[PDB]
Amino acid sequence: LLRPGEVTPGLSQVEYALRRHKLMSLIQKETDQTVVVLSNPTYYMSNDIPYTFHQDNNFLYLCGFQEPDSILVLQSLPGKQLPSHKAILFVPRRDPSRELWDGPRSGTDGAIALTGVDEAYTLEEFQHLLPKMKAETNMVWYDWMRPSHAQLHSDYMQPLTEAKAKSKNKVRGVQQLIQRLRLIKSPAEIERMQIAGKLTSQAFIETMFTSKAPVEEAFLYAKFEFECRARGADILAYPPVVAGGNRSNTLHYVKNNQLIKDGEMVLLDGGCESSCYVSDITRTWPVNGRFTAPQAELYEAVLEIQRDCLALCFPGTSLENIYSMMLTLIGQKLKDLGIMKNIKENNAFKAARKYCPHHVGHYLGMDVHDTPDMPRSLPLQPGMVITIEPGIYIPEDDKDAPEKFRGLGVRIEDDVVVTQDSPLILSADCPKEMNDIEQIC
Amino acid sequence: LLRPGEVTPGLSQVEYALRRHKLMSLIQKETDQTVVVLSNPTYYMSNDIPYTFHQDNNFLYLCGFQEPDSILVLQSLPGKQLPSHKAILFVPRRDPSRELWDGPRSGTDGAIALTGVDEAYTLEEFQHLLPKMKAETNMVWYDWMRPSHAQLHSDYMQPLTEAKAKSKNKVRGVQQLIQRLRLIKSPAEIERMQIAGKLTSQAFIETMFTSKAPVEEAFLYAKFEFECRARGADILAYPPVVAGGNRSNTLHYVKNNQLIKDGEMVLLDGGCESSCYVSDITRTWPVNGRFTAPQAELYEAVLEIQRDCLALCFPGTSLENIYSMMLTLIGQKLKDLGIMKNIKENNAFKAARKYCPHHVGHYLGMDVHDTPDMPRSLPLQPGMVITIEPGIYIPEDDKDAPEKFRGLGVRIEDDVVVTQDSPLILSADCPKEMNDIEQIC
Ligand SMILES: N[C@H](Cc1ccccc1)[C@H](O)C(=O)O
Ligand SMILES: N[C@H](Cc1ccccc1)[C@H](O)C(=O)O
Ligand SMILES: [Mn+2]
Ligand SMILES: [Mn+2]
Ligand SMILES: [Mn+2]
Ligand SMILES: [Mn+2]
Repeated sequence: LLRPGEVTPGLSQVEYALRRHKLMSLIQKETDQTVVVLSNPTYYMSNDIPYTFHQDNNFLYLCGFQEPDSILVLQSLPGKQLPSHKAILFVPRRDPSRELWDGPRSGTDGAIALTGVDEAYTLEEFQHLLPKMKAETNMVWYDWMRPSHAQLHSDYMQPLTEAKAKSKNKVRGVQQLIQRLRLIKSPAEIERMQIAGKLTSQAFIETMFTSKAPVEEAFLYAKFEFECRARGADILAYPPVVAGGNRSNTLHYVKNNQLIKDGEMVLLDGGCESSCYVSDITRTWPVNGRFTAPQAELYEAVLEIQRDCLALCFPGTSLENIYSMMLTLIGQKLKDLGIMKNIKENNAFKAARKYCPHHVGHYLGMDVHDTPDMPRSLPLQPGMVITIEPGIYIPEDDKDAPEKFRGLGVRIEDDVVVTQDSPLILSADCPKEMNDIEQIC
Repeated sequence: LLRPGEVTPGLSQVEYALRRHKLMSLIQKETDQTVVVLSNPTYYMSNDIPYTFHQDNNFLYLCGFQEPDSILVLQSLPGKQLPSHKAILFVPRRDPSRELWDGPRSGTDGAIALTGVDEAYTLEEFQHLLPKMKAETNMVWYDWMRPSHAQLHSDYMQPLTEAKAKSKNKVRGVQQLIQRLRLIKSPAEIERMQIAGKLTSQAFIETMFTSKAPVEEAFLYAKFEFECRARGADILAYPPVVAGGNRSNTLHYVKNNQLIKDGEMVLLDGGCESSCYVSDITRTWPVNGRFTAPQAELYEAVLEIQRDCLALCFPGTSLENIYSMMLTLIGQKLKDLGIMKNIKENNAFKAARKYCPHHVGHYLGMDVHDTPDMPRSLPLQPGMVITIEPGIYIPEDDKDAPEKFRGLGVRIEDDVVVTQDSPLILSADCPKEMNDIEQIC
């Protein structure tokens, strides 16, 4: 739960206020200014059946408020330069006839008390801001292209956006500025990510421990998800990959419903969300507990590639540089393994991209593919968090590879915090040396 | 998992052909005729992360094909009356560069071999049907208002639909005719629903068996879902309700993230999908294994109401009649329990609706709220499947109820097949008598 002063676990009112300050500092670099960020709605599986609520992550990042159908406004102060501003929440009025179904919601006074924003009003009072926002002298920052909340957009912001679009001061997108902030984690955010990584690591360990041969993919999925949730994870962070044998070579395999035979490996990519931050981990292991000789050759190859790429996660290198290194190292291993017979086959990285068709990694945070418009060519800085997830995939019908490798796929994925010196591996507790894996099984 | 001749487990090629025959017979009762049903797409959590595929249920009902981005067409035959027709599947051409990611897909010959439709072609050949379908002499049956697949609709059927909308022969909806068929289950469908009900009943039993106090809602959720999936359930059928203590009175409680204390009950509404059909079961029990005296009084009242309503599930009665009975019986129990002090309080069922604000039940089948446009005033017929789910809910702040009942909510929900005589309770294996519950906990 929450320590005094916390809005969400580990994250204080002042930390949220400092995020808002930094956003208004970014806007100042770009008369009156207004930022509008919508919350998520409640989504429905069918007309009378709701899904569990998940907040919009940009809304959540800036104020920590975990209820639907709300609007955050940051407004410049008359006679003061940015980054001075006030933060205002607009929330639904209390409605007992709806709380019977959906549960209690915050008052305006409750929203202020929890979050520490300056002011709060009901949604119906948002209209009083719109005349001033409509003026050609008012710069409005709002993500109108793909609104987070279709009805809030339609009712409260689409007329404003269309009115300003025919003016000299059009609405400007803001989510790309929020991404710049989410790119650099605070110590408190790193601690949240560490907790998620340790919890997920334990879920992997228990799933390896109960591995047997043969075993259903659906059972390993069920066990993994049970262990995450029983350990306090709120949700899984993405649909897991639980891909056995040759299905490990299907890169977006999520159906997880086939039997894994004795002598096959499972590729299990699984992560969870805890206190608003995620993990994203992949391990490959033999379900009977013992690597075969070709499985061990291939696995150790990927582990050595991953080791070398993890050592590059220091300030100044970029994900793009690390991807270049990965493809170079994959080419070396394909030669060593006898998969690549002629060195020229990795011209333009052709062989390496054939055997690892995906990138080396991505930014990680409140989302799995965190801040996706931030370039992978950016130099890494302390506080950025990335994955490193090389793999090598040899389809069973790949007659250009040695027969002993056909039908084997391996990926090893860890989550990494860049620091001033050595990277912090959030997923360090999750075994990946072959001897450690065989000991657990 | 398929016997020879089966398209999906338990459902033969000829059973699917007979559903198509019956649909064309319904259309005959309403020159050439064409029925178009789109499949579902692959949905994405974010740009590069797919969810597990689930077929559109109307498409699935009519042909059993479990792959995305496809179109089913039923076409009248020249010079022959309905219900004679041909069934055609249009499927994506195979594409190795996409199969690397999503896995193998069926050929046209594969789709025909699996399903038993008459013909199959790739999507690029769908265009050859459109000139004849656009003709004013061609009646087209197609659900355009909320398309199952936005992109297939935009690319393949929206131009046709708009052209006919500007003609004397507009496109006619068809999903309401499919609902009329899905309303009456075949013996093979009833067997699938029985399997889903037994599996779910076992997951409840396991969750009761390890119940303890205190216990986290999230843990009971994790345990229930594990037990369903471990037994082969494909997915949960809806977000479960795992609501302890006074939260049992929040009717759409799905957050499932609070502690249930010693002396409190849990209301657990959970169901799964197995071989394309769902269950929908609610049980309420004390997490410490022993009903208190007021919990027992309230629980036995709801059980008695439910027993009486289940006994009304015979041909000729309607869901609306059973709802009327439920409200009448609730009024009797509120009086007996001392919640309702004056008999006139159930004038217009006012008190009963206060204490049970939801309906007695709904149709059940491939969907949880199955065939939702079929009237609840229809007389029940053999083969219809419904739920019966009365409850009584006493908020902790309800000062008009005796103090001993405040903060208690009870619902008991079973799934029922109407037969020529007495109903078949699909969920009969799931204990609900108080003695049976206490023995299992
Ligand atoms: N687990 C993630 C996302 C994912 C992709 C496809 C299926 C399931 C999850 C993977 O590491 C990635 O960064 O692409
Ligand atoms: N379990 C279902 C659907 C459901 C509703 C609300 C939350 C979760 C599930 C419930 O019996 C009903 O028929 O309404
Ligand atoms: Mn991953
Ligand atoms: Mn990843
Ligand atoms: Mn239910
Ligand atoms: Mn129900």
